[PDB]
Amino acid sequence: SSNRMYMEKSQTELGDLSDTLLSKVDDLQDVIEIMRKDVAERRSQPAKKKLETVSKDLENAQADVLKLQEFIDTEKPHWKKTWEAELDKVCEEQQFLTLQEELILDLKEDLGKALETFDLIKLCC
Amino acid sequence: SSNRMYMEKSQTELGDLSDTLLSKVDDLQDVIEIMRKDVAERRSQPAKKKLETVSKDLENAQADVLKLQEFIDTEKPHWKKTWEAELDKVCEEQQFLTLQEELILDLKEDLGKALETFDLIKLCC
Repeated sequence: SSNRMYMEKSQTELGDLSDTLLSKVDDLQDVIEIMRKDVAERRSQPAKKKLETVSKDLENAQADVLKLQEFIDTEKPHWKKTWEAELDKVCEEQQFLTLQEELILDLKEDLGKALETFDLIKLCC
Repeated sequence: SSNRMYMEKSQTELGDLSDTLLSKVDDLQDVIEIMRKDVAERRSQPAKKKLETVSKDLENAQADVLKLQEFIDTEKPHWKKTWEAELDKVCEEQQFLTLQEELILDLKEDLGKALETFDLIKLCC
């Protein structure tokens, strides 16, 4: 597996993990708002079985949150090193082009002066 | 041949071409300065065979200069597109990380409020 392929697969994995958790949190928020609205305005209580399942869904989301943070924490340092490698290489290649462009201008100048000098020499002869 | 490999081989070729020409121009400058010094200070003329060989070395360097410029002109647009592709990709991946880091903060916040609200609900019951 290349550095580039590892980057793209691991970032895709990150996106899938946070996406799955986002949808679980969205679902939890909906269920809990139904509960809050009923208690607040009607003093009507949720079913006991629902309190139980929400309790466990909250516990599961807490666990997933920790795993998501661990994924970011473990992968991030390697991602930065991968980017640094690619960016440093591009920078050096752009600087090379720039240096080569200045060099050819210097060569044309130097060759032009050599020609003129050689022409003077031939005239003198 | 990959984009990256083409970049590295074609830049190496550029460096070899300008290097070869630099050394030819250096040699020409040395030969011509010997001539100039002799004519200027001694009014002593170069050998006819040397005038001939320098004439042709100058013509050859002129031709090489044109070929070097053509190499730069033909390769440069593709090099820039290659760099743009790599830089754009890195930029998007860095932005992705940043967005994912903000997302997990939002998730922790939202999950934390859901927990507190659920605890209020349970208290009410």
